[PDB]
Formats: sequence, structure tokens, C-alpha cells
Amino acid sequence: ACVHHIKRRDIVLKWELGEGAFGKVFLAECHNKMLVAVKALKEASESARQDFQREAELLTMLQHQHIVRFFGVCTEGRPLLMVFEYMRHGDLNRFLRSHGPDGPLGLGQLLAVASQVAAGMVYLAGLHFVHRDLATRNCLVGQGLVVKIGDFGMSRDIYSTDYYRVTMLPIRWMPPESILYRKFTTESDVWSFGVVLWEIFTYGKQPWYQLSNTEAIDCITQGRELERPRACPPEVYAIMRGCWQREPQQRHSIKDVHARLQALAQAP
Amino acid sequence: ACVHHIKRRDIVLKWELGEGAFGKVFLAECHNKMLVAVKALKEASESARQDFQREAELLTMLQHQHIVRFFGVCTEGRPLLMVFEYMRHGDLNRFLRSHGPDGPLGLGQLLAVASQVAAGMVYLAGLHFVHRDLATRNCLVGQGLVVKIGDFGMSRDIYSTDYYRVTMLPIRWMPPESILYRKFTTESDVWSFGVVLWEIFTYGKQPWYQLSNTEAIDCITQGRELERPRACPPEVYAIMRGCWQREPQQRHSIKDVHARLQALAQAP
Amino acid sequence: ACVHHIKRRDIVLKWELGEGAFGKVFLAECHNLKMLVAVKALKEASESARQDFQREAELLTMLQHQHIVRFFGVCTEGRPLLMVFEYMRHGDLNRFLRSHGPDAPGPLGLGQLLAVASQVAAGMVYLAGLHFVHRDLATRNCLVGQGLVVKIGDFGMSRDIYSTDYYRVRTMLPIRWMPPESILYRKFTTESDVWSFGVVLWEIFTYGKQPWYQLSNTEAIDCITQGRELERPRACPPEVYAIMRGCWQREPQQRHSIKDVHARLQALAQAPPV
Amino acid sequence: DACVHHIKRRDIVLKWELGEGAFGKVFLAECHNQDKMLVAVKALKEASESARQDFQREAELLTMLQHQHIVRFFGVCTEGRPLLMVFEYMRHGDLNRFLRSHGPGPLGLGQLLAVASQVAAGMVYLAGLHFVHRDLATRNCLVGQGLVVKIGDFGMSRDIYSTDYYRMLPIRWMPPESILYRKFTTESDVWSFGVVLWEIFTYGKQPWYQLSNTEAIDCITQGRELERPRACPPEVYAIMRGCWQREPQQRHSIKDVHARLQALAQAPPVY
Amino acid sequence: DACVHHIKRRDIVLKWELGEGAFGKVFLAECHNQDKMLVAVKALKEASESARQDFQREAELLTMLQHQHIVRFFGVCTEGRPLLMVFEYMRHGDLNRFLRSHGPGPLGLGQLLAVASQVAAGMVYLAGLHFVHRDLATRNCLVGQGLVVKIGDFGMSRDIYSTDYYRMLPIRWMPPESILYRKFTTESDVWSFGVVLWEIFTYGKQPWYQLSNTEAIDCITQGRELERPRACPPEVYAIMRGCWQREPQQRHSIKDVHARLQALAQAPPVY
Amino acid sequence: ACVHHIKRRDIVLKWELGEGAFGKVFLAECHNLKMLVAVKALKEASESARQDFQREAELLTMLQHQHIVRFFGVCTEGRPLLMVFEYMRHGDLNRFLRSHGPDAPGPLGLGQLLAVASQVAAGMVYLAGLHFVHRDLATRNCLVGQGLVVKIGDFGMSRDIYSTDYYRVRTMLPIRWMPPESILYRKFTTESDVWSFGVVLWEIFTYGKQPWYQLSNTEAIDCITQGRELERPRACPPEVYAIMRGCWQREPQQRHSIKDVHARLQALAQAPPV
Ligand SMILES: O=C(Nc1ccc(N2CCOCC2)cc1N1CCOCC1)c1cccc(Oc2ccccc2)c1
Ligand SMILES: O=C(Nc1ccc(N2CCOCC2)cc1N1CCOCC1)c1cccc(Oc2ccccc2)c1
Ligand SMILES: O=C(Nc1ccc(N2CCOCC2)cc1N1CCOCC1)c1cccc(Oc2ccccc2)c1
Ligand SMILES: O=C(Nc1ccc(N2CCOCC2)cc1N1CCOCC1)c1cccc(Oc2ccccc2)c1
Ligand SMILES: O=C(Nc1ccc(N2CCOCC2)cc1N1CCOCC1)c1cccc(Oc2ccccc2)c1
Ligand SMILES: O=C(Nc1ccc(N2CCOCC2)cc1N1CCOCC1)c1cccc(Oc2ccccc2)c1
Ligand SMILES: [Zn+2]
Ligand SMILES: [Zn+2]
Ligand SMILES: [Zn+2]
Ligand SMILES: [Zn+2]
Ligand SMILES: [Zn+2]
Ligand SMILES: [Zn+2]
Repeated sequence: ACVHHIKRRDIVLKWELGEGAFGKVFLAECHNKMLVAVKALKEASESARQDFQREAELLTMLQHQHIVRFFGVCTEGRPLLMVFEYMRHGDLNRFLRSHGPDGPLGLGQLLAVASQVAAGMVYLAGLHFVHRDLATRNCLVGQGLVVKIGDFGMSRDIYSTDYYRVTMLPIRWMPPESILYRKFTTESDVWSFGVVLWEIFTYGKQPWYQLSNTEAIDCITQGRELERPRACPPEVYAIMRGCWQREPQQRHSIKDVHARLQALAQAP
Repeated sequence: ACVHHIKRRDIVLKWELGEGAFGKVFLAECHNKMLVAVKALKEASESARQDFQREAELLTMLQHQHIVRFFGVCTEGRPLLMVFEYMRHGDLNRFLRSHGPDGPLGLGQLLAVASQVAAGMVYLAGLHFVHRDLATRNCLVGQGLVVKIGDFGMSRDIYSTDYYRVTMLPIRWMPPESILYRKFTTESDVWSFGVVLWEIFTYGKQPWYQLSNTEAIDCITQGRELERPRACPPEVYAIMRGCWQREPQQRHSIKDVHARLQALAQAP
Repeated sequence: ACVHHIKRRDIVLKWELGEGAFGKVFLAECHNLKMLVAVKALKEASESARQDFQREAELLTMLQHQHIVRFFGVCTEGRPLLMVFEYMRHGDLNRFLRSHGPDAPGPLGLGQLLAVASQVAAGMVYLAGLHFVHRDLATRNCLVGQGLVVKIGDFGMSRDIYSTDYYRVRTMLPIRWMPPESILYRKFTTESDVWSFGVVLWEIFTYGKQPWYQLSNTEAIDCITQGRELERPRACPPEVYAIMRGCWQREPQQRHSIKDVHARLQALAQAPPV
Repeated sequence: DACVHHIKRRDIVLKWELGEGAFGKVFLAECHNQDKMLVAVKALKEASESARQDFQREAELLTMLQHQHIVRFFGVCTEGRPLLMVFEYMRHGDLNRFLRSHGPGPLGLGQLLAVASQVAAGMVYLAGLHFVHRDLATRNCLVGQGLVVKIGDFGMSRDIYSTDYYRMLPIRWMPPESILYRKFTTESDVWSFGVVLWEIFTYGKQPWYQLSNTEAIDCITQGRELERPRACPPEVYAIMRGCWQREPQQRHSIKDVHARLQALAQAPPVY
Repeated sequence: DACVHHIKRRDIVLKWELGEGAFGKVFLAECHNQDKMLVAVKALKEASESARQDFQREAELLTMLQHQHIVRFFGVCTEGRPLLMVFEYMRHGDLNRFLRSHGPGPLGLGQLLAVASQVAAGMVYLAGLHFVHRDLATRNCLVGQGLVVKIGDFGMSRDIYSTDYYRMLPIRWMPPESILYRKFTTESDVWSFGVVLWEIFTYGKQPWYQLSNTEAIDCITQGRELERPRACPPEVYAIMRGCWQREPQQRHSIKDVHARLQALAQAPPVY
Repeated sequence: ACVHHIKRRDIVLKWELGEGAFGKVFLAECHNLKMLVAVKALKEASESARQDFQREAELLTMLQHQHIVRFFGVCTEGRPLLMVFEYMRHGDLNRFLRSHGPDAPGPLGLGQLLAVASQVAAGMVYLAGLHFVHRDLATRNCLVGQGLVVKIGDFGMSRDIYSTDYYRVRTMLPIRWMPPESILYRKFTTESDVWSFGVVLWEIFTYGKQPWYQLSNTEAIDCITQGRELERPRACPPEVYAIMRGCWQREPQQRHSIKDVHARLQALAQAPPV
């Protein structure tokens, strides 16, 4: 079997970690004994099943120190199962909110986070693979402050106001061309990584929380940047400015963002 | 047969009136002897055939003095045929360009045009039917300066620069919410009718012709209106301002636009 | 041929009268059968929905009454599916009671309020006689025409338009109009519909207020299941209120028959006023 | 479908029927492949297509569940008729029939708490998984050797324990919001666990036994709680009353309830 | 498919074969339902599924065409084998075989212009419809009573008039852009009409008859025009040279060409 | 089993090497068979495309040569379809000739230019011997690895990436690389490919310029069909140019055999320089 198939029998559900409109996710033990995360899709129309096959067909091939690991799939009945490594501390947005002045985190730790996500994004960009909804909700955090990108899931249900109706679009993380022209690239993803870099250094506020979805857009579009955070070096806020270039071409490569971050994270 | 079926044999092609990527349109004579327009779709995948059935199923029911008349359809082989009344003077955008200082038209005639399109739009709005691409290219002109709305056709091919890639969207005719939020209503159609009213009173210039598709958007969005035309009364340019309200709710009803226009067109 | 089929081409839409997740409804012209009608058009149209739609035409093509909205035919020849009905110019009785109440002419007479209730009761006697059970009787679901002719305007898309009248479970149930056995047990009978009629009679005499409008759906239930009966409206004579009570007995067996309800409302209708 | 665990029919020997219903029979049987051992076999002879899909659905789910206090499921066979589901055999049967047997020798407070704790444990697992049981009662629990108690999820209880429903919903096990608004949550289950607790400490009485199905509903909704059993310490009645808050939100977690019950079980109070 | 016009096989009587090919035979036949009249019947016995769809395609198209100077098409039958297409019978056959017959009694200048005009008229209709013929020659035109000439669109010319192709493209009827860039437009047709004109005024010579298929191509592309026929007035040679501009865009419309030819036909020049 | 199948799970993508309407191409890791490869992935994948893709695997699974890019297997187990090949680190010979020409190290030696031409000719002898006809020989369609190993890197998505090298008809044909009979008649043979090779030899000796780069596609045709032969490059000794002429004879029969072309290029390769 070309894609990796895990047998249902080799899985034991332990508890629920998260819920959506299509999916649930559980902690479970896998035999052949280790813990894992299981995306159970119970809303299983053939359109949705095929989508789920296509998704597994892709993830089977991806592999990076900062892409949440995919162990495999079982379309042997219902619900449809996708199996990943368990990330013990969850999604980064809830993690930042935990571990912030509501002690906080060492500026080296905030830099290691940023760094570790940038790595993951360096992998996707060399693949010319566009993510289209990067955010701290869509990254995961494991033992030993390991961070990785936990692709999508059902974040649109969970973190509801972050998106907006039309489709549900993460407008607070999107550059203007993605908004206006609807173009999604590598360059729009960098932009979103600038917004991520903000999230990390605000210990996980919603971008423009003060503002609502329809006025949020008039801000992003009218070219107003986001404020430098208290916890934020101007060096770092330079990196953000370098992500936010109005013009996609004049924005930095995620490769260079990744180098500056990894340089700072060692030697702040 | 519930939809009106015309027999191929009862049609004789005379010449080609227009061309696209999906369709052609011909002048032909219909027996049971009169002239007509025939949309011949030769690109006939089942997805496209079904779409074409759905379209005929709808038009069979619509009927208005300012909606180009639909005589019927034949899916009896290939190419798929839709039959309409022949409009002798074509699309209004080419018509305005003909009959303008490149004599021109009596301000009563420019008002009769505007008026006659507004009627057509009054019919669609009471049906809560949203057109989504109104323009002078998408209206037609017959003997005795009769104007009607000639729904779509293949205008995206013919009048190419009027749209923009993503889908092809008539950005120069769209309000900001249609642009930004992607919402299309009755209220966005009125807005587009304001732009139409402009086209008529510029004898058919492209909105923001000076400007290109990506800067055109920064204009519409930043709330800059279009200049009052030379040939244009301020009364009329009041009607346009009343279509262009940033806020869809504060825009006029097409019913009221239609009354003011019909009032002026009698008594300028 | 068995069910009557209208041709699409014999239809000209004029405009929209009403809107729903499942259906829209237009005023149209109908050629042959020129005369006006209302067309229910369903652009939903799976096959489960396409079947239900044929099933309903198969039923409605056999019903006929002075006070059941008249059904002319159906066309399943493509999309959207079409069901053609008589046009009732003044629409749904709820919006009509609200239009024409203390909120000239002025508010309906008592005699007109009675004439309205008699005509609904009339429609409902026909259904009970077929041992047919409506399950959602309400003024929103009766229609009103020229010179105050009133008829039962069946389903449509009531759960979308008058959304706060229903409560969730994923069934949406007209809790405010339902007796205890229909809430608790989900037993819907002719006797549950008589209950609902009582609630309609209240709507009528309050120019179309939501029953227990001051209560949420959950405390609305509490009040109903506990026994609490709605207040006599300011407009409601005590003969009429007795009717409502008649319909609101807790034991289904003990409730009045729509046939009796209907003769008393007709009697009162004809009787001179105070 | 090597994925769910398949048992071969040939590796079963039916010994005798334990129980009977409208959709199932259950038999004690011997399973080859531990060369031999006893199991209980759910056999469905109804067996439409609609009913065979639900049976392969239920088994696909049960395959993944595992807990000291959820009836162990060994596997399934849909190679022909009847459809088989194989579970561990629990020697003493349903906890209701066990409680009537072992009550006025009667069971020690320590034992009744073990029983309550063991059920509660099973309910912690289901709540963990945000999985609603909807029909938790002593009759839907089974009892093994060494007073092991587990939850016995599917079967034909509505046929056997007929009067405990009304037409069919276990109204005596149900809170006002389940009865009135048809709402089932981990909160409505806790309510039912409250009643289960009552059942244990009454050695298996039907709640409101003295009232009919209609007037039962009336007391539930009107606010009226069940009476403190003779056998029930006031600490344990606190636990019952915690589960019986009218406001779902104000009702204890199963996780606390289980933690108290497990503590008391190992270190009971005087009474 | 009441839509295209169907002829019943029973209402046909085959009289004799006129012609023969790899995909067709054509017969003269009598059509009942004008109780009786002659027609030509294209009969295809090849008749794959691929080839039956193209035949119902071609007929669906021909049904809609109508012109004084396009071979009239009466209808079709795909009720079995062979597949039938029915056309008006044109008594004198292809205009090439007619031109060789009627040349050195020879035809009047007035008549040759009528011929050129009548073909041109047919080509105006196709250009009107933005419809490219791709293989316009005297052999693909037919001639009726009273020197009526029309275009005889489909058939088996490549089989009969074999040498006029190369392996198969009518390179002697084709402009440099058709040969070199495989481009067919109403412009490349006009080019071919130019050659057709040559053919008329040479009483049916093959263009470059004296050259082989390879070296023909070489003269076409190198720029070299065909010679003014003896029978061809300089006004008419102007028309030929107009159609032979190397630049498609600089080549006359068929509509002008037709207008001149029709004028000259009614009012010829001296020669 | 017949054709070799690689498992998807035995693939880790590392990054993208190239892109097209039909295909992308990644550098990957391949486990078992750890070693590097190039994976052709087609996300197009109708069935006409899915079949062509199986047909090509069925052919490529039988070819094997020192100078035909090595084919490891294919997986049709889902989307996207996968074809696994040896990784050639320095990519397509055209981009490589342009990299490493007058536009240190410095521009390739004559000996290296000859070593490159010999290796292509070598690959092309194998195809002619199978009487297989490439139809699009060009430096864009040969691949270059570690220490100047060169191989024929078949199709891919050449018509998208090197789009101006082709001309329309809706077929896209490498007009600049085609002899008269292939332009005019569309006759593609071993003899047409030898022609193309001559054009490759010119590309090689011009560090990868487009033939007739100063002419449009239509006047490029004129010049070819008229007889006009490309200029001797500044880098090209007259022995080598004689080779090109050898390949550019107008009569296919009169042209040299790739086998001869290949022995002369190998001879020159070994010969000491001036
Ligand atoms: O390991 C995963 N996720 C996880 C692990 C642990 C936890 N809790 C541990 C205890 O304290 C609270 C957090 C929560 C999550 N989730 C649930 C899914 O929503 C993203 C947060 C995981 C692994 C692979 C895929 C996966 O699916 C996703 C990924 C991102 C966003 C949504 C779903 C989740
Ligand atoms: O009557 C129709 N259209 C027409 C009539 C006449 C003419 N010419 C007459 C001679 O001087 C030039 C103009 C041109 C058109 N067209 C072609 C299609 O593009 C819209 C202009 C007609 C009728 C029904 C449907 C229809 O399809 C449309 C409608 C709008 C836009 C595009 C196609 C066209
Ligand atoms: O004729 C019908 N109905 C009508 C007539 C008129 C009007 N407006 C008149 C102007 O002031 C506002 C109301 C509204 C309706 N509707 C809309 C759909 O909601 C039922 C009321 C009609 C006739 C037969 C069937 C039918 O479908 C229904 C009926 C009731 C409820 C839902 C659908 C509607
Ligand atoms: O082992 C099982 N159950 C059992 C064991 C033993 C006995 N007897 C022991 C000796 O004195 C007489 C009773 C009775 C049962 N039943 C039969 C079905 O009614 C549930 C009690 C068993 C194991 C797994 C699943 C299963 O299916 C159920 C579970 C609950 C309710 C109904 C069926 C039964
Ligand atoms: O009536 C038709 N054609 C005809 C009439 C008569 C004659 N003879 C008349 C007496 O001296 C001998 C020749 C020959 C033809 N053919 C046969 C097929 O080769 C095209 C000339 C005719 C009518 C309609 C369609 C049709 O099919 C074609 C048309 C052009 C070329 C080939 C077939 C033929
Ligand atoms: O290994 C292969 N190819 C490669 C290796 C490396 C590189 N880059 C290295 C860094 O500097 C830029 C070039 C590029 C390619 N490509 C991309 C696809 O276009 C063929 C060149 C390869 C191996 C086998 C088959 C294959 O598919 C082809 C080959 C040629 C043309 C099209 C597809 C590619
Ligand atoms: Zn499986
Ligand atoms: Zn037809
Ligand atoms: Zn119909
Ligand atoms: Zn089996
Ligand atoms: Zn026939
Ligand atoms: Zn595979």
C-alpha cells in the first residue's frame, strides 16, 4: 500500500483534543506502544472522502523537522482517520496566551518559536507550496518547546472570528493582493508570517482586535502596518516591516527571515 | 415540451454577429419567416450542456419590454442553440461609440437609453435576481432606439480588458464590497447602473481608461467617484452620486432611479 | 399527465413575494390554464428533495376546498422545480393581522376577526375529515386575499421567514403552537391541531402576536407543559376565549372537535355584536 | 477490513443463549484463539443492508475504544448470517439483576462504592471523548468475577427492561432538559449517573417505582428529587444531589464525582 | 431529432451510382415526397461509431445552411445502414469535369464570369459565417441545368482527383501561410478562390500541371504567381492577383471580388 | 509488478526543481530502492493524461543507456501521478550552456564542448537503433550532472518553460530544430532527429543560443525551408561545422547517420586540440 495505512484495531482513543464541523481530533495510543493525534472525519460524503485521500496522498510525501509528522491514514470504514505525532502543548495561539503576562517567555524562547515556524515555512516555499492560512492557531507546540506547522484542521470553526463570510478568509493575516486581487503565493505567506511574528510578540492577540472584520480590511488595504509590540525589539519589528512590503516582490524571502531569526535566537 | 424547442431545420444561418471562447452568435431566419439571433455553443461538455439547459430553463420564464426576448432552445445535437429576437444595432457600448462626437445623440435620446436600461434592471430587482456584470456591452439596441439587457453572452472574450484575472471580474463596474468582501446584490447592481449611466453620457468610454486594472481598484476602493461628463447634467450626475453611495443601504432603489430618469426623458 | 403539469414556457415571473433556504416564491402570469398565480420554485433539488416535492404534488392534486389554497400544477421538467398555486394578494395572515391591527381603515372589526377564524376552522375541518394532520397550523401558514378570503397556505419556507416561532432538537418544531403530548411525546394528531387552532384563535384576537412573546423558547415550554394557558386578549369576548379553552384541554380526548369549534365560530360570526 | 478485528465463525462454539431481543440474541460461546476461552456473542439475524451497515459502523467505533470499565470488544464477523459481535463474557450479567440478588447477603458500603466508582470511571472515559451514552442505567452495566463492573453499551435493554421506558426513552434516567428540550449532553449523562447511584444504593429499585411513566415525568420536571436511600451516607447523597442540579452547567463533572467515589470506595465514611 | 430533416429509406429508390470513394458512394435516386423528383444520395458504409457521430454532426450543421450557391441538403437517415445524406441532384457534376468538356464549343467570357461569380457568391456566405472551407477547387463545385454552379461541400475528392493533393493537402490551391504555418482563414480561402478563377479561365487545367507536387510548393512559397490565361481579360487577372497577395491582410475580401465578378458577369469587358 | 512501482511513502519531497501546465518536478529522497531522485508529478490527471502517463512508464521501463536519464519507477496509486528518475544535479543542458559560457571557472573548453556533444549523440544512437524517433531533441531536453555527465532528459514540460522555441498550428512544434520535411510534410524520422542533432551541436558551440534568435518563428521557417544554414559559431572549428552540414543535408537519405556523427565527435573529443 503506497500511502501508510494504520489499522483501526492498532488505535485506542484516550480523549478528545479538539472539534469542528467536519472533524474531531483525539489523543490515542498507537500499537507497533506510542501516543499520537487522530483526525476523525465523520462527515464522510464521497467528495469529502476523495478530498481526504488526496490530502493523505500529499502529506505522505512531506517530511520536515517543523512540519507536524504524518504517520498515515485509514479509509477502512468510518470515521476516516488521519494519524499524526501528538503535540502535547497544542496550538501555539493558546500556548502563547498561556505563557504570557496573563512567568512569561524569555526573548530567546519567543525567537526560537518564530525561528522554528520560519523553518517550516522555508520547507513549503522551496516546494513552491502555498499554505494560504498561516497563524499561531495553525502551528503546534510539543515537549522541549518544539514548534511545527499543524497544517489546517478545523480552525475555521474553533477560532471563528479570525475569518469572514463571502468562503471564510483569514483577512487579518492576508496582504492586500490576496484581499483585493485574491492572489495567494509564497510572498503572501511571508506577509502572513510577519503577522505570526506579531502574534508571538503580543503573546497571541488577534491582529487589529480593537477593529472588526470590515474595518480591519480598510486598514490592511490603506497600508497601515501593525504597531511594534512592547515585548518587541525594533530589529525584529524590522523583520515584520520587511514581510509587510505592499509590493510582494520587495518582501523578503522566508529563507532570509529564517537566517536573521536563527542568528538572533542564538545571540540576542 | 416545457421549455420552448426550436427545430434546427426551421433555422437558416445568414451571417456571424459575434464570437467568444465557448460560443458564437449568428443572424438567422426562423420559419414559423422572421430574423433572430442564435447563440451557438460548440464547446459542449456535459457540465456545459447542463449549465445551458439550466440557463434556458430560467430565461423561458423571464419576459420584459427591456429584457432581450428568448424564443427558445435546441439541445438536439450540436452545436447547442439558444434563439433570441434580433437586435439590429448590436451592443450599446459599440452603439454609443458609433453615435457620439467620434451627429451625436439628443440628451432626450441619452435619457431614453438610461431609462430603458433602468426599466430592465427594475424587472430583475423585483425578482431579487442579481445580474453581477451590467455594462453597455451587455445591453443591446434595436430599430426605433429600443434598448434592452442582452444578459451576458461571451463579453469576457470580446471586451477583454474590462475584466481582470484571479475568474474574470468587471472591476471597473463593481462597488467596493463586491470587490473587497465579494458580496453581489441588487445594491451592487444599482452601483453598476451608475457606471452604465456614466458610459452612456461619455458615449461609451471605459471607466478610468486613463488607469490600469490594479490602480483602478485602489481608486474605486479609496472612494474616488468618476468625473461628471461634459454631455452630463448635474441633475443626472446626482443620480450617479446616488448610485455610488459607499454604503449599499444608502444607495437609491433602481425603482426611483427609473422614475427620475423617465421623468427627465419626457421633460428635460 | 396524472398530476397536472404546467409548462415552464406558460410562466412569466413578475416578481418575488417570499424567500427561503429551500424555496423562493414569485408572483407570475400563467398563460392558458392569462391569469395571476404564485409559483413555489425550489432551487435546492437533491433527489430526496426532488422526491419529497413530487410526493407533495401527488397529495395536493387530490385536495380541494373553499379554504385550502388552490393548487394548479407542478413542473419537474428541469430546475428549478415549480409548483403553481392561486395568487392570494395580501399574503400570510400573520403579517396581515400585524398590518391591520392597532399598530383609517383602522383595526379589523370583531366580525372580521370572527370571519377570519371561521374560514381557518373551515379549512381545518376538511383536513380532520381526511384524518390529515397539519402539524404546523399558524397565521404565518394561512394566506389572505381580496375581500378577506382566508385559506390554509400549507408549508412553504416558514422555518426561515418566522424563525423565532420554532426551537431546535436537528428538527425545528413550532413549540409555541404545540400541546404537551406534541412537545413531550411528539404525538401529532387531529387533537394536537385543534390545540394549535386555539393558539391561532389567540393570534387572530391579538392582531398576530407570538404566543408567550415575553418568554424564551425554553421557558415558553415550561409554561405550556406546566398547564399555564395564554391570557384572554383585550379584543377577545369571553364566548371566544371559551373556544380557546375548549381547544386547550390537557387530555386530547376531552378537547373540542374542530367541527364543533367551526360551528360555534360561524354562529358567533353571524350573531349581531354586543 | 483487516483493520477492525475479525473473528472467524468456525473459531466460535455456541454454548447457550444468555439473552434475546427484537434485533439481537446474545449467547455464551467458546473462542479458539489461550487455546480456548469464553466470550459473549451478539448475533443479529434481522440483517437488512441498513442494519448491516450500522453493525459494521458500531464495530468500527468499538474497535477503537478500550477501558478497564467499558465491556471489552474482541471483534466482528460480517462473513454471512447471523452478523456476529464478540465481547468478553461477564459472568454475573447486568448490574441491575446483580443488585437485586445481592440485597435484602446484602453488599458492604465499601462494595456499593466500588460499584459506583467503577461505573463513574467508564463514564469519565466517554466524557473524555465527548461521547454521550444517552441510556446509562444499572441494566446497561455488566458484572464479572471479583465484582468487576463495566458499561455494556449495546444490546436489547428496551425489550428485557420494558417498563423503564415510555414510547422509547428512559424518562426515569433523564433530566428535565432531555425530557423537555430533547437535549443529551455529558451533562444529561451525569444526571443519569446520579440516578444510577440511587439504583446501586437501593439494591436495584426502579426510580419512582411507586409512580406511573406519565406522573414520573411530572415530578422530574416539577423539581422533585429522589429520596436518600437507607443504605446511602449523607456524603453519597451530596454526590447524587450534585448530579441533580436542574442547571446542566451547575451539575458536577463526572471527573470530580468519580474522584470522590473512588476516594470513598478506598476509605468509606461511617454510617 | 425531428429537428434535423429526416428522409425515410423507403421513400428512396437508387437509380445508379454517380461516384465512389473510401468513406462514401454517391447515387442518383428518386425521392417520393412533387410526388417524385431526383436527388443525389451520399451513402457511408464505413460506419464506425466515431464516423456515425461525425455524419450526424455534419448533417446537424448542413441543416442550418441555405444559399443559392451552396448545394441544397434535403436531410439524413441514421435509421440503419448505410447512413444516408440526401442533396439536390446537379446534372453536370463537378465544375472541373464540366470545364474540360466545355473548352477547346468553348464557353463565352460572359459564362465563365457567371461561373466565377456563382462560386464567389457561395464563398461570400461561408466568409459571412466565419466558416473556412480549406479545400475550395472546381472539383468541389457542382453544375446544374441552366449553368447553375454551387459549392458541393463534402464527398471523396481526394480519392477521385488524386494527384491534386500530396500526403493529403491541396497544395496547388493553398497559400504560403497554409503550406508553411498550417494556417487556414477566410484569407487562405480567398487565395484558393484566386486559383479557382485560374481554373475556370483555363477550362480546368491543374495549377502548375507542368511541375511535380514537391517543386509546386517551391514556386508557391518563392513568390511566383500563375500565368494570365489566354481566355482571361486583364481586369480578371487583376482579381486573381488581388487574391494572391502574399500578405493575407493585403488580399481582397471575397465580398469585393464577388461584387466585381458579378458586375463584369452582367457587363463584361472586351477581349 | 511488471513496470516498477515506487511507493509514495518511500518519497520525501525536498523542493521544486521545475514547473509546467501538466507537471511539476521535485528533488526528493527515495528510501530503499536513502538516495536522491527527481520526481515528475502530474496534478493534471484526466484519464487520457493518466493513460498517456502509464504508456510512457511502460516504454521507459525497458529503455536503458549510459546517456538516457535513468528511470526508477512510477506510482499511479492516487494523485498526483509520480514518475521517479535519477537526479541530474546541474539540470537542463541549455540553462547549463548559458550559465557556463562567455556570459573562473570561465567558459567550457572545446574538449568539454565535444565531450558534451559526444554524450548526446551517444544517447541518440541508442534511440535510432530501436528505430525510436525523439521529435524534440534540444539542449533544454538533455540533463547535466556532477562532473559533466550528459543524458537525454526526454519530454517533461518543455513547451511551457522554453515557450518561444515552439510555434502554434493546436499543436506546438520546435520549428527552429526541424528540417523542411518535418515542417512542410510533418514527416518525423531518424533522419529528422539527425537534423535536430546538428541544431543541438550548434546550440552547444554557441553556449545555448536559440537558433535564428534574431528572426521570429515565421521568418525562422522561411530561412529553414529556403535552405539557409545557421552561421559557424565563433567557438566552432571547421571539422565540427562539417558535422552540422553533414546533419543539415536537404535530402534525408543524403544526411549522415547518428552512428557516424557519433564516431567523429568521439574521435575529435580524444584528438589533442589545435
Ligand atoms: O497534537 C495535535 N493537537 C493538540 C495537542 C494537544 C492539545 N492540548 C493538550 C492539553 O492542553 C491543551 C492542548 C491540543 C491540540 N489541538 C487540538 C486540535 O486543534 C489544535 C490544537 C495535533 C496533531 C496533528 C494534527 C492536529 O490537527 C490540527 C492541527 C492544527 C490545528 C487544528 C487541528 C492536531
Ligand atoms: O441581437 C443580438 N446581437 C447583435 C445584433 C447585431 C449586431 N450588429 C449588427 C450590425 O452592426 C454591428 C452590430 C451585433 C450583435 N452582437 C453580437 C453578440 O454580442 C453582442 C453584440 C443578440 C441577441 C441576443 C443575444 C445575444 O447575445 C449577446 C448579448 C450581449 C452581449 C453578447 C452576446 C445577442
Ligand atoms: O400568494 C402567496 N403568497 C404571498 C402573496 C403576497 C405576498 N406579499 C404581498 C405584499 O405584501 C407582502 C406580502 C406574500 C406572499 N407570501 C410570500 C411567501 O410566504 C407566504 C406569503 C402564496 C400562495 C400559495 C402558496 C404560497 O407559498 C407559501 C405560503 C405560505 C407560507 C410559505 C409559502 C404562497
Ligand atoms: O456477558 C454478557 N452478558 C450476560 C452475561 C451473563 C448473563 N447471565 C449470567 C447468569 O445469570 C443469568 C444472566 C446475562 C448477560 N446478559 C444477557 C443480555 O442482556 C444483558 C445481560 C454480555 C457481554 C457483552 C455484551 C453484551 O450485550 C449486552 C450488554 C448489555 C445489555 C444487553 C446486551 C452482553
Ligand atoms: O449531384 C451530385 N453529383 C454528381 C452529379 C452528376 C454526376 N455525373 C453527371 C453525368 O456525367 C457524369 C457525372 C457526377 C456527380 N458527382 C459524383 C461524386 O463526385 C462529385 C460529382 C452531388 C450532389 C450533392 C452532393 C454530392 O457529393 C459530392 C460533392 C462534391 C464532390 C464529391 C461528392 C454530389
Ligand atoms: O533532475 C532533473 N532536473 C533538474 C535538476 C536540477 C535543476 N536545477 C538545479 C539548480 O539550478 C537550476 C536547475 C533543474 C532540473 N530541471 C527542472 C525541470 O526541467 C528539467 C530540468 C530531472 C531528471 C529527470 C527528469 C526530469 O524531467 C524533465 C527533464 C527535462 C525537461 C523537463 C522535465 C528532470
Ligand atoms: Zn484500514
Ligand atoms: Zn431540437
Ligand atoms: Zn414541465
Ligand atoms: Zn468472517
Ligand atoms: Zn431513418
Ligand atoms: Zn503506488
